[PDB]
Amino acid sequence: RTVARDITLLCVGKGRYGEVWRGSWQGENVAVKIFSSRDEKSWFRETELYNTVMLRHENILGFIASDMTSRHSSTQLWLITHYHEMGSLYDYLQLTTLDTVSCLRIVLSIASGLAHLHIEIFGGKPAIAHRDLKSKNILVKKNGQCCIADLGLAVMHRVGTKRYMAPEVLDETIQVDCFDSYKRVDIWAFGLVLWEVARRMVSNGIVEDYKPPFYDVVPNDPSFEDMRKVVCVDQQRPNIPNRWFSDPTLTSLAKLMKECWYQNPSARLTALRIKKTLTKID
Amino acid sequence: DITLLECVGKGRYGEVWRGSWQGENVAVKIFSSRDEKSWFRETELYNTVMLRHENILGFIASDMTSRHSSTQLWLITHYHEMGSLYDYLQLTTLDTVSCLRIVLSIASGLAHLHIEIFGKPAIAHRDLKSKNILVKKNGQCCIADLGLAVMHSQSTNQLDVGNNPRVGTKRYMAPEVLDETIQVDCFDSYKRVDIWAFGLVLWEVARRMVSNGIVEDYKPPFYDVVPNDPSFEDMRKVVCVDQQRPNIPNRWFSDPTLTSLAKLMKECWYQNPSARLTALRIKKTLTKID
Ligand SMILES: COc1cc(-c2cncc(-c3ccc(C4CCN(C)CC4)cc3)c2C)cc(OC)c1OC
Ligand SMILES: COc1cc(-c2cncc(-c3ccc(C4CCN(C)CC4)cc3)c2C)cc(OC)c1OC
Ligand SMILES: COc1cc(-c2cncc(-c3ccc(C4CCN(C)CC4)cc3)c2C)cc(OC)c1OC
Ligand SMILES: COc1cc(-c2cncc(-c3ccc(C4CCN(C)CC4)cc3)c2C)cc(OC)c1OC
Repeated sequence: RTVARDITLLCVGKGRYGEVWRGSWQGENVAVKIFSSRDEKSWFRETELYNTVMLRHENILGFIASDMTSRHSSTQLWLITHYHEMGSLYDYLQLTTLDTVSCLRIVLSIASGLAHLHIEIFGGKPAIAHRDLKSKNILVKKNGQCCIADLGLAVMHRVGTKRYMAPEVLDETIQVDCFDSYKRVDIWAFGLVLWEVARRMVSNGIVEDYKPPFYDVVPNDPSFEDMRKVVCVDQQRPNIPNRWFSDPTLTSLAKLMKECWYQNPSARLTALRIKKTLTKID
Repeated sequence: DITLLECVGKGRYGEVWRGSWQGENVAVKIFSSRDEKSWFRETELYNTVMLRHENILGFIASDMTSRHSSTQLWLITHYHEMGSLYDYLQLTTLDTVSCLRIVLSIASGLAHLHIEIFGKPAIAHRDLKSKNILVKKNGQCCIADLGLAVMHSQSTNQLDVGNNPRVGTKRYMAPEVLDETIQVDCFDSYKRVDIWAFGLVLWEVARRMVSNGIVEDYKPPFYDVVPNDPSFEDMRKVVCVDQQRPNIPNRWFSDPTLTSLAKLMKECWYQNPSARLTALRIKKTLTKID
């Protein structure tokens, strides 16, 4: 048998992590993440996870392959996935406003992907916590649902992006031996993503501009201390604009956000309870 | 791109194919899902650029591919058309020069694995045997199959025993593996297991070296004392209860080379693991033997 492995690289992202390319395999678009040597452990962790459980879910970025190739004086590490031409939710929210149906569809699809990660299924999958959930790690699909990407920090039962760190991460009180601690860190981050999306939902002719969480209280590339002072010491939370309280959908989403942001991690809603709440909105 | 041309091995591990890549033969190992933890471990080990060595099987690529619920696990290496030492020893006898070239090359590969470079961690193999040694056209061999390897760095005080329920080939297991008293958090324990197995491989090779117009037939270690397809408990009986070691044919004692090799084998087979020779000391001893 011939095994056609050639991928043509046709660049949609570049960072410290490495690069992401739009590629072609057998006439089909794929996404190719090429890891920097600095972030090899992210390739190893995602690969170890997919070797343990082949996740398949409409709201999880679809795995195609993990490739290690020997070079001259180095190892090349590629992760190949489904390609989502609309790009990340972070991207999408800058150039689009949302109606009620499109806002709910986005956030319920993210909750669905997250609840799938979190749930242990016997026979199935281990429970999984993401540990770096944010709008840049969510892709928009043509059908209006999203999918969650980047399991390089995931844990089965590098640090997370500081802007999205839960208070117990910033004050180093997280119970590191307790798997449920990691789910609760994801729920905090989910709540910040819900806030990012809800701002872009139009009501009564009003919308907020795209901003990242805590844009008004921390610098770009905020330090660990900058975040700890805001979230732990002062106990600040993202602003809920008055205009949301004229709209029943945004009023319900504001309540949901609040229940993801309790200082006490064990008070936070579960991903399954968030899904249920979202199915009863509208 | 790779063309799979012919199956050269098929068992519970999976299958190995001879394939073609850029005009060249390559070996393509397709793992069974039962052995997915070996695939991942081998991939971790081959990420070490300073692992590369004339007497370690050369890595080309490692892949995990999936669609729907079906996962394929591939390892692509150099291809050695002479096959494994296990295959070769059934087909040929050896002269002194060939016997020493083979066993020194295996010692050279094993010392390369065991010694930390400040780089490459120290590595213990845990499944050394004649089927896991490939014969090269230059008369040297290379060690294959790092799916059970343990890594250690003295420089950072880290030991990585991996997460693989696979155990070594039963016929080659040291007494402390068979009696399950091996100290699992001690890196030197795993090197000493490799030394026991190396001694067995030395014995397999030496039997095929002619002296005074005499050679022994190829036999695997403990062929005479265990059932075919021996169980863990079959091996524990002969190695641990019966304190059996491979017999040294008396014809070896006429030949200086085989007398030296019998001495080296015996120093790999002490019941006390800490009494066993190191891979470096074996390499140095074989460099001096003719
Ligand atoms: C190694 O590397 C890459 C391989 C591929 C790829 C290309 N064609 C065919 C395949 C294939 C899938 C599955 C089987 C089955 C069929 C028979 N069954 C009984 C067991 C095995 C065979 C072949 C693959 C896996 C794509 C790649 O990239 C997209 C690869 O590189 C990452
Ligand atoms: C988050 O993480 C990963 C994501 C992806 C991924 C999959 N589909 C599409 C993309 C994409 C395409 C295009 C744009 C646009 C954005 C606007 N403008 C700047 C031009 C380009 C952005 C994003 C990506 C980045 C793949 C990954 O691995 C292969 C990821 O890592 C796990
Ligand atoms: C990695 O990704 C892609 C792979 C492929 C692909 C190419 N050759 C063969 C296969 C295949 C055939 C048959 C089996 C099974 C069927 C049942 N039983 C008998 C065991 C064996 C598995 C696998 C596939 C899945 C195509 C893709 O897209 C068109 C892939 O996606 C980019
Ligand atoms: C041990 O382990 C691995 C080995 C290999 C590998 C590399 N060159 C040649 C071989 C070979 C070729 C042919 C025969 C013949 C011998 C006589 N008779 C029995 C018919 C068959 C045996 C052996 C192998 C098996 C590749 C691997 O990975 C790709 C290995 O796994 C790490």
